[PDB]
Amino acid sequence: AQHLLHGTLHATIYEVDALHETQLYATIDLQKARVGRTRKIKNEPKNPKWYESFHIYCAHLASDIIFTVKDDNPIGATLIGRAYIPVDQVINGEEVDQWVEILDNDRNPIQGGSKIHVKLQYFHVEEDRNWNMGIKSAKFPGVPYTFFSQRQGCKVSLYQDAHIPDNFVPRIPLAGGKNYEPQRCWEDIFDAISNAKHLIYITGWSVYAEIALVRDSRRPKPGGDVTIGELLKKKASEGVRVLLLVWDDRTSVDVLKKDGLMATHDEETENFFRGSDVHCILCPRNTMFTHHQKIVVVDSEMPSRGGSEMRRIVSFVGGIDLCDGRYDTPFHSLFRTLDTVHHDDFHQPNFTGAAITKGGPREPWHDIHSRLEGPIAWDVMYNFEQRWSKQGGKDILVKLRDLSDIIITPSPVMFQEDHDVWNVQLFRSIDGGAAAGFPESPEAAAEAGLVSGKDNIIDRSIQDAYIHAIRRAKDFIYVENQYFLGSSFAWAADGITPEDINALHLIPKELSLKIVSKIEKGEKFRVYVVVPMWPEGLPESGSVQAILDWQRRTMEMMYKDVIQALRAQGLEEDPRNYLTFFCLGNREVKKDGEYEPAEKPDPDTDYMRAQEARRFMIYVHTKMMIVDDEYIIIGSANINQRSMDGARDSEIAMGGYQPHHLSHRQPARGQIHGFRMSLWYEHLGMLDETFLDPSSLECIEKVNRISDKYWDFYSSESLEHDLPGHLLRYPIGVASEGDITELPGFEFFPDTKARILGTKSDYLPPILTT
Ligand SMILES: [Ca+2]
Repeated sequence: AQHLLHGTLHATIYEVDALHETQLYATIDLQKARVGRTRKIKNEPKNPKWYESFHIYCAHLASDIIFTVKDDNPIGATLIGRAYIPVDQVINGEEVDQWVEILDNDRNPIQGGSKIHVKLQYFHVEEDRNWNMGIKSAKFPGVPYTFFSQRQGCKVSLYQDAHIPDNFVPRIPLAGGKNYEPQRCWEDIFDAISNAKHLIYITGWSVYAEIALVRDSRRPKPGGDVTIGELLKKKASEGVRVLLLVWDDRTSVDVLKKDGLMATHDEETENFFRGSDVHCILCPRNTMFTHHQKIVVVDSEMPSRGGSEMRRIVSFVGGIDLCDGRYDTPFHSLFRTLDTVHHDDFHQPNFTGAAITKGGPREPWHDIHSRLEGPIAWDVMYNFEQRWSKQGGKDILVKLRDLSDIIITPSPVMFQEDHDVWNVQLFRSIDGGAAAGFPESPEAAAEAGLVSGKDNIIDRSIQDAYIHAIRRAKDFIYVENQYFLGSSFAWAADGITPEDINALHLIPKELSLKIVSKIEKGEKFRVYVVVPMWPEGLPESGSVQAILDWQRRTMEMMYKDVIQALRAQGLEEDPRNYLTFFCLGNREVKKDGEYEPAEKPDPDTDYMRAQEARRFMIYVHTKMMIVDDEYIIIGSANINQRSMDGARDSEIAMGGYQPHHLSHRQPARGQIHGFRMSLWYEHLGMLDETFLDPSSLECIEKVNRISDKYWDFYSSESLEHDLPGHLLRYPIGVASEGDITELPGFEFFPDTKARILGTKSDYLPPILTT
């Protein structure tokens, strides 16, 4: 630790000249923090040649860049030695190309004097032309070094929950002269599946065949009450190619399942479809990990007022699986839908023995999804094809070249001059064990940002897209995510050895370094983060407690960064006017005519307490980030190592902007702005002029104040009225030095015996919980 490397480190590890079943590889560390490794080379025991290149994202304190040569021989693994390049050598940004001595544990040359050949070049974040500039022109080329390139001529529909009722949204005027109009996710998916004529491809972490997609009696749709299972079986019986890849939840980790973290129905679904014309494949990770992508791909009629007989591809990505517990609206009711839309869809995994017959609260489900049109839709389909080819069933993917006269070649849905147009790019966390067709040669892999893992090539373009989206930010960042933990290389060694945690992804540290850079420049900037009150499961459980502890350490790292920057500027200010954390909750007075359960919970349980207090969190399952009202990422990937790693859970996400609605010379007032405002209206219960510019001090102060008011209403012993909104200040305090503290009287979440600050586990290894 001397030298902050915040930027990108281009590296090539060529070879070891001469070492005087062997599987030789080299790792790259920034001080103690691992940042890359080569593939393993066989049949070259004396002169291993990797010729492997890296584009390493740096946000690290370091004195030495350390290359370790190792042999992963199954009969025994061995350390060959270490080579050191001082950070002084790269800090000025000039290219370094060196043959450096490999040394033993006493820093003496290893036998024979072997040297490793490496090339390095450090690019500080401000060397990037979008650093602190946003997207900054309609000619922005996309995120570099990714497998999928940015697509033009696209259209994205943004979905706020599974469903939205009639006339929900206030008037949110947009640059083109109309008001923002919310789209409805499961109505649209129902239509997409019902109208497909050639293919329906679905992936899910969980699929439940017995749910209906359409349930709003005020917005009925013909056939909308059919279950998704009966709908898919009908379409397949008519000849549509219906292919599902559902995570093999038979491989779950028992301890996580028992704690409530894996409430899935994939196996049940496979039994539902076998014998039908639906091809439902149970897909193991290849477990400790899961297949977490949530995908729907269909053929759809080509936009054409008169009609073209032709078809195009349309794809959905985001957080919402087609399973139990996901249907909801921004009302997020705890008790008042138990005899309507949740009577047969009661989801509450946070109490032992929760059941509709014992009453609510159910767990409301806040989530975000998207529909993708234009060439990007084929990229999602290509992901499905890669996975099916590797882990699917028979050779029954639709062959798009045999259908050139039926399904168009990948094509835009709008002209690039149309201000509604989107530029969209697809990102993933997946590896060669799960997806066929990645390039084998190191040069081609590096051009796509693919990195070597222990045994497979790795796509980590989701983490890369997040890093890039944060670095170009200039006004504000708004995050909703199921998890918020990581950058453990920069955690305090406070009762832990940080290097043992291995939650190395950069998102939390990039956020705090971005905040620090703006403070240093005296430029206004705000970061808003909405997380669930606790991650789904029994909150007293080892798993949930471990996650809250990781979350606490992550928050503490960031606030210490912020406070240190404020103090260096001579500022004494509340760091929560720079970085602010929220969760969501609801609370409903018992009005006449509500569902009356036949039974009750046991007398001194979380369940009984929550039922009597009439309150519960609204679960934040979203995985979305909005930057500057101009760029948005929506997908399946949580802000944790499980999602960001690349070789842990498989994930997918899109990142997009409208090139004519950027935040450059005018405020961004396109679809992303409309959506962000619609989300804020849902959570705050109101819109206010100050919310138009979330970088302002007046905005964050007002949002924070409202969220404190709602926490007071939520957590009070007394209840007179429904909660007027849902956004709660996350129930922690920030000490003057950045330590996260309990609130007075709230060691535990309301109605629970669960510590808000969490508990480090002595049994669960961090690989399971990070
Ligand atoms: Ca919602």
